[PDB]
Amino acid sequence: SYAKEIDTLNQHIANKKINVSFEFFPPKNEKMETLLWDSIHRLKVLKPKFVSVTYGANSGERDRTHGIVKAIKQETGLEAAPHLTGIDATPEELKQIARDYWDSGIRRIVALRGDEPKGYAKKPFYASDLVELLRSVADFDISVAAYPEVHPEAKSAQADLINLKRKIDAGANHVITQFFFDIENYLRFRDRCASIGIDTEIVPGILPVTNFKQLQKMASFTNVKIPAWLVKAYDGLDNDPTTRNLVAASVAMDMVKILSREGVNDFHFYTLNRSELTYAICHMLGVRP
Amino acid sequence: YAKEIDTLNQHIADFNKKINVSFEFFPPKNEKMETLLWDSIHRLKVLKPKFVSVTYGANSGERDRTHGIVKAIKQETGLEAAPHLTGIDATPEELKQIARDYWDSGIRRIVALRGDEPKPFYASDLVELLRSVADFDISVAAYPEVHPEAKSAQADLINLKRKIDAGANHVITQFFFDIENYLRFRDRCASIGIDTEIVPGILPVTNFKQLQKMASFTNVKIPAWLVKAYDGLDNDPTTRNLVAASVAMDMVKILSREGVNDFHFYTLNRSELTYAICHMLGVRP
Ligand SMILES: Cc1cc2nc3c(=O)[nH]c(=O)nc-3n(C[C@H](O)[C@H](O)[C@H](O)COP(=O)(O)OP(=O)(O)OC[C@H]3O[C@@H](n4cnc5c(N)ncnc54)[C@H](O)[C@@H]3O)c2cc1C
Ligand SMILES: Cc1cc2nc3c(=O)[nH]c(=O)nc-3n(C[C@H](O)[C@H](O)[C@H](O)COP(=O)(O)OP(=O)(O)OC[C@H]3O[C@@H](n4cnc5c(N)ncnc54)[C@H](O)[C@@H]3O)c2cc1C
Repeated sequence: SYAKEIDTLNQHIANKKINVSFEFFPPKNEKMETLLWDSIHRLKVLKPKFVSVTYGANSGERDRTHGIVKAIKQETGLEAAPHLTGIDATPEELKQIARDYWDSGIRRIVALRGDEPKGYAKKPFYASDLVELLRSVADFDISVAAYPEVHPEAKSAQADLINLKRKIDAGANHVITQFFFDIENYLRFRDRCASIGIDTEIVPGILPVTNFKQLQKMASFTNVKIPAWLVKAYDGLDNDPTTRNLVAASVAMDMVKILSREGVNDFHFYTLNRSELTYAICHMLGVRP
Repeated sequence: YAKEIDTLNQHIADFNKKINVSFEFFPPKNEKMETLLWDSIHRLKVLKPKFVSVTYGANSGERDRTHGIVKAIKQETGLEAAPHLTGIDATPEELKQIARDYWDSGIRRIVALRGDEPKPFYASDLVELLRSVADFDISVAAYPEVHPEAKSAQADLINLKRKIDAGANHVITQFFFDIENYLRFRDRCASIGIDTEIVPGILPVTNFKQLQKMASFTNVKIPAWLVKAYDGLDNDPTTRNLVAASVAMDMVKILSREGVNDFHFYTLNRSELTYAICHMLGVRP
């Protein structure tokens, strides 16, 4: 029965050093700037492995990422990783960014391709190229993106998995997944990563669902399937944030309990600059002050 | 394991089976508590519960107060409201007066319990008594982890069957956290021939100090994992509500999968967790 195997899984979660990383995005107003620093001081007591700050491809808010990453190291002492994108800049520009990050104190970069505006011919620049360039400059710990449900522009699922191995070969040593809700398809993909020869954990990116209409927006660009029961679980909650936050805690803690049973001990949270759900999920993981 | 919680969630979202829920409130003892109670009632009423119910402080003498909340709920909302009644502090004739007056209000369901004096009068005796006044639907208490004063599990079970044969037709459990034990208890009730649902009393754990208090009187066991899940959260209401959501909705998803379509919520006069738990079951405005 289900009763005996949720009581075992609760007690297993009740000895392993779990590692957690938090992703923040650069804010754009004084409301969101305050929401972000609230979250940073709340979450720091869990001693995360690192925290990261996303990067506006062509948003012009490229300079905001670098300043936050410096301020986090300053005022909290957490290791902070900028994300960095390729399509926006020339190699000289990227080598200068990388050089200054390294002389700054930054040891981990999250290296991504970025997306061209919708409808644009793609530039023959890819993430493996940014990884090679970053390793030209210094010994960066480098984190790259994996797509358990295949990246929407990939030639094939085979080619996208070969690409991930290619990014590891170029020198990336940390892997973070796109968010997902099919836990079984993540596990299967994780094993394919061990088959091809990738030796770091395929670290799951956990996205707490606090606004469903926003999730429908994000998940359309990205090819991740939204299960039917999740759509049902959120119908009628458009003006009920309190219920949304509770439905979300159960969903995310279910995920994270199940990944933990299957031997995932590394979690990357898309906090969207809020702290409520990430703190509680970590808490239920045993990641506590 | 993963396909286990995925098909679990897709049976909770696919079941068109009518799920009967009911909410328990307690009589407020100040102005704050009263505002809280009435916002809960107006927030939970849209979900169309089978009934709502209002507890009774045995020796308190607040029985006029329990009766007052009940009449008020029926007038303001339309809900079927059910009083809790205890026969431990009242003479039998008083109890018959209380029942006739309840019946002329339009009350049709009474939750009938012994209560505890701080008398050889048991709950099956109050059930016989109510039933001689009128054709009440009567709900009674069941104890999956044995009532602390029973000599034995089998005797506490024989007792519960005595209350059914005495005229009751609804069963509501003390709260619990060992679900496998609840399921084995419901099997025994089936065997010994009780023909109503053994309806789970769901208690959302919004405050673990309060739960520690309620659970000492009651011989109800707190799992080691439940203590762990609340360690360090004395001053974190936000994290406690989120932790409580995951605890309740696992319990309710499993119970629902095993065929239990009837839930009774110990709302503790707050509506946040109950409205969310019902929402996930498919109970919606
Ligand atoms: C954890 C995470 C963090 C992210 N952070 C950011 C961020 O800060 N800013 C931002 O703008 N975006 C960010 N993204 C989004 C990301 O930029 C997009 O998903 C983008 O569309 C792909 O980026 P990539 O780094 O995975 O590129 P790549 O790994 O290069 O792959 C992209 C696509 O190109 C294909 N491909 C790879 N190599 C070749 C080749 N040689 N020839 C042909 N096709 C090839 C792949 O199969 C895939 O379809 C993030 C994504 C994740 C998962
Ligand atoms: C859903 C629910 C609602 C409640 N509401 C209230 C409330 O509003 N107010 C309140 O004060 N309390 C309330 N209680 C608490 C309840 O009154 C206590 O658990 C009380 O100790 C027993 O009540 P009961 O109706 O189950 O009694 P009983 O069914 O009579 O059981 C009491 C004990 O006596 C034993 N027993 C039964 N018959 C006999 C017999 N003939 N000879 C010897 N032993 C016997 C039983 O096995 C049991 O151990 C509630 C409990 C529940 C589960």
